[PDB]
Amino acid sequence: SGFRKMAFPSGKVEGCMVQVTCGTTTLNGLWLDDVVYCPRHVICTSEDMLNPNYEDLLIRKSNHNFLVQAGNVQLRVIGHSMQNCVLKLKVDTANPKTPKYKFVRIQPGQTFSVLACYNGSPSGVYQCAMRPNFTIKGSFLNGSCGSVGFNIDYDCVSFCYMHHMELPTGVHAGTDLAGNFYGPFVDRQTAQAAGTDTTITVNVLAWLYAAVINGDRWFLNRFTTTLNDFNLVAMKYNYEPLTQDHVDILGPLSAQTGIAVLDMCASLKELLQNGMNGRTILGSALLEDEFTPFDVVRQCSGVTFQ
Amino acid sequence: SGFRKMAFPSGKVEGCMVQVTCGTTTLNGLWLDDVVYCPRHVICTSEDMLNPNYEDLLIRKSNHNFLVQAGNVQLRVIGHSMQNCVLKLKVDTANPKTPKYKFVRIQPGQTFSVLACYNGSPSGVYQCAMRPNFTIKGSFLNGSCGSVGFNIDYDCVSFCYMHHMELPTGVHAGTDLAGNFYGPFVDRQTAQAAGTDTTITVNVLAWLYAAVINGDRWFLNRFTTTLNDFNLVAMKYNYEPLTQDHVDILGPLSAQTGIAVLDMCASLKELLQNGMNGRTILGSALLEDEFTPFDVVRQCSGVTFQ
Ligand SMILES: *[C@H](O)[C@H](C[C@@H]1CCNC1=O)NC(=O)[C@H](CC(C)(C)C)NC(=O)[C@@H](NC(=O)OCc1ccccc1)C(C)(C)C
Ligand SMILES: *[C@H](O)[C@H](C[C@@H]1CCNC1=O)NC(=O)[C@H](CC(C)(C)C)NC(=O)[C@@H](NC(=O)OCc1ccccc1)C(C)(C)C
Repeated sequence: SGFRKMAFPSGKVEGCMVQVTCGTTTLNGLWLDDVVYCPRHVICTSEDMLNPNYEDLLIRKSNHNFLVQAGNVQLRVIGHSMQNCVLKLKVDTANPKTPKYKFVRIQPGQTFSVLACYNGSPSGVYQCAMRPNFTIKGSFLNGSCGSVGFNIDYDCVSFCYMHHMELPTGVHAGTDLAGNFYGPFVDRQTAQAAGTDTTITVNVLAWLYAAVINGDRWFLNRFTTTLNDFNLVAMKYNYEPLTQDHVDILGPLSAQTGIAVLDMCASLKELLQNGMNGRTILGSALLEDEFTPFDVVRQCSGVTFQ
Repeated sequence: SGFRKMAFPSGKVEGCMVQVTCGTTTLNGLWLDDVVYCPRHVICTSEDMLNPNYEDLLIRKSNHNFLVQAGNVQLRVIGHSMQNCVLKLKVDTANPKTPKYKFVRIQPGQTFSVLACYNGSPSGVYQCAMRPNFTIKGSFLNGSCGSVGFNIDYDCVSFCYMHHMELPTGVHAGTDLAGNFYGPFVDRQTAQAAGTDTTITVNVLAWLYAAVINGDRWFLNRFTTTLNDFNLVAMKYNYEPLTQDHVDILGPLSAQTGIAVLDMCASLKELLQNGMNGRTILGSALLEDEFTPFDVVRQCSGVTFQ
């Protein structure tokens, strides 16, 4: 029993963190096989950040302008190319600690773990979600760029995120590992807004099932609702529409608890409409939307990784 | 910017997780050098758990009753001894992945990271605190025993916890790595209560400074308070007494923000007395006591590990 914001073990990713240095920019990079991936604003200076043409900026660079520490040892860059907003530095040594891995581009609502890094050195690990507005609510300081987001899938490190920048509300924007920004953002230091974010309804519901699975039941009710009626009450409270395809993923949880999905919606309904009136769910005084239905099954069932 | 419940990178500890099997009990163990440490209720059966005399139970065992997987490879046990509630199995192979490490016995209020494990295989990592009642609020299923709690200190894995058991309210009880229970608990399956828990005042305050450091200020006030007066308002709200020695640790944060500690107490005061009235701090609708003053400096300053 218990239910915590839980993050994938970070061992496999740590063994891939390297320092990448160009000019007076030092950020983190991901070394997998003989390629090191970092954000391409490692070739920028400060006056370069307001409006750069990275195509230009990078033809002016040579392999020797890329200092790569892996630990105390220096990696020899032998080639570079730019794929969207990531730099792919071909180095002479392949990484012995390279895990089975993939690059995946995740959908908003899905969670991943973040290994926060400075000068190639992990600082911490935490769990995040990809907000409906393609921001992520992270903990990132200067130098944290090139820290990655990832899931694990038994043995396979599935990379979905690289950190690029912080927006003025303190949320964060980055790219998948093939370099493409999640969301309308660019790696320019020009003003950009997050876009009003919404709550991940299907995840709130799964966390309600995490609650039931753990002994918190005070928020349940005899009432049922139609998905059609429920979405009419979720827009009102800035939740995201729940699809039948959500009902299906929420199914195994539904079946494990004996609480049909559409009643867990009728429960959620009343919760938005009344609040919690002192009470907490799973030690949270808030409806919590950063747990996917797979997260809840993971944590409440005991899936491991190797 | 940002502020998340952040856990130490788990790489170094993962490389120490092994499966330990005796009879039909399988739990996790910590392999460091040529010793594997696990809970001593791996020699128990089910009818053994109600009232065992582990001294007896363990003289009846032989080294060959201890099956230890490290990965796919089997460890040869050559000696065992019982220190309090931990078993120290001397194996023939020393662990190549053994990090610089220590065993430390932490005080209530201090935090540590938990690497949750099943059959030697990490499941997740999360951050915890040692509650004032020597329980910890964890996420632990069957087989999770022998999962450890730890801090890192640049390069040194400082081990402070091994998981042993769950109490009927879904909180967790374990031991330091020299085998001694945190709290009045025993590794018997006899009824035991957690003892009413209190809030870690000094940590709530540090998290308030995390809030200030991150742009949340709505809860501040012109008012000041005396520590003596403040403790008179914290007992009322079941917080723990704040000592001058807390004021000193909260000092660097105090100085970094320009908010004298005793005003952050006057802020806390009003918060307990009024609640938050819709608002949140750092995305939490609750005062959050599982961040130490060192955690906040760690996360808000960018200390790393190697
Ligand atoms: C890379 O290590 C660093 C990580 C930052 C530092 C603190 N937290 C982070 O997320 N990223 C950067 O320094 C970014 C560099 C570029 C990607 C090249 C822009 N810069 C920022 O993240 C930057 N954000 C930003 O400029 O865009 C929003 C904006 C808002 C108002 C006006 C202009 C722009 C700041 C960190 C905010 C400077
Ligand atoms: C070891 O892997 C396992 C981890 C448990 C399983 C689910 N969550 C956990 O924390 N630990 C145990 O199975 C414990 C075995 C002993 C340490 C030998 C007792 N058992 C428990 O944790 C046990 N707790 C308990 O018996 O004490 C409280 C109690 C309350 C009422 C009446 C009697 C005792 C249970 C998990 C609750 C069975």
